[PDB]
Amino acid sequence: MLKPILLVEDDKRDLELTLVALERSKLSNEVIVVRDGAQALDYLNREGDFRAREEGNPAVILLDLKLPKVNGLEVLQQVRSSTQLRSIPVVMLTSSQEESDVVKSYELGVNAYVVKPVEFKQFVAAIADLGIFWAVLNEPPPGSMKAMRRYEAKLAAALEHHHHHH
Amino acid sequence: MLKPILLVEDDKRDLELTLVALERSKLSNEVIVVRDGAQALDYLNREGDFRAREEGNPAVILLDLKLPKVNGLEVLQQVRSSTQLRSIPVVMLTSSQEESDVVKSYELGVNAYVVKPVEFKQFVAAIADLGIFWAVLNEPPPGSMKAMRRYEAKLAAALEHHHHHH
Ligand SMILES: C[As](C)(=O)[O-]
Ligand SMILES: C[As](C)(=O)[O-]
Ligand SMILES: [Mg+2]
Ligand SMILES: [Mg+2]
Ligand SMILES: [Zn+2]
Ligand SMILES: [Zn+2]
Ligand SMILES: [Zn+2]
Ligand SMILES: [Zn+2]
Ligand SMILES: [Zn+2]
Ligand SMILES: [Zn+2]
Repeated sequence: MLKPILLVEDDKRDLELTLVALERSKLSNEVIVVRDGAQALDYLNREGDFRAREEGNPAVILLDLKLPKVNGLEVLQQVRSSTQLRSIPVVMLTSSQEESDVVKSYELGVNAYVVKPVEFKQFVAAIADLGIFWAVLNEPPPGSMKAMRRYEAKLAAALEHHHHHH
Repeated sequence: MLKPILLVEDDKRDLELTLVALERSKLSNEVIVVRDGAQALDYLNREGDFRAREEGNPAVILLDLKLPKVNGLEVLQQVRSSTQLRSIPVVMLTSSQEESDVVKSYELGVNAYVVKPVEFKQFVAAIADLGIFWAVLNEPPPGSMKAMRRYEAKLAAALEHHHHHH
């Protein structure tokens, strides 16, 4: 029932901050992390590594502009040009308020902005800015928890350090 | 999957403000309204008008202290004394900050407070104060929408006026 959140972010230090903000916020849609724009487009179009996934758009895309191989703006344009994808809400993760302002000038109907580094308060404020629907839960869905934990571990192994213990 | 929110509130003018804040916030758990503490306890215990309802606790109780017949504090004590009910998060709707402070002194583990009149911003801040889990949705669940619309209509017919049109 709950659709995933697609987090598109290469820089592993930034990924850490964004996932921690997500964990802290208790936002419970399953996170799916891809690390460049080619992988994001594969996820969204169900190709590549994602060829076998269930049909359906993510609830939200958290889209870093800084992506190797295929830039974040190319992902955003292909999303908004697609009749299938164009309805997906997007939070752009930018480097400065000036960058957010420039992106607004492209008129790609970006729904919200977070200026990096991502912190919990600004992050939740961006999600609130989307003006989409939401619901409270007593229990997180177990697949969501498993996914966050799995990424925390992969990211820890890759960065060769951890910040907390569960 | 999503559990309802139980709104316990007699005064019809206050009910209007609380439902509008809920509608505006796009919080999408189904609302269930009861108008005094006797009805609230019947809902929670599946008795009375609610004898046939599905098993399960509401996600949140929005509990007005001012209730005819059975007071809101008696509902809160019976909830916290019950091994079945005591885990339910409660937002108390109070008349002043002094009232919130007094209620905190009872040590009934009240999770959040809204000082009436309820407005959208303070309302969402109270829900955030609960520190519970939540999820975003593109579509509200249709049963939720039907329920809000149904109450708006009953409340309009009872107050003999409306404030907006859908
Ligand atoms: C040494 As330890 C608390 O990271 O298992
Ligand atoms: C007169 As009318 C806009 O309440 O149907
Ligand atoms: Mg980047
Ligand atoms: Mg009252
Ligand atoms: Zn350690
Ligand atoms: Zn680190
Ligand atoms: Zn963690
Ligand atoms: Zn009218
Ligand atoms: Zn009115
Ligand atoms: Zn309405």
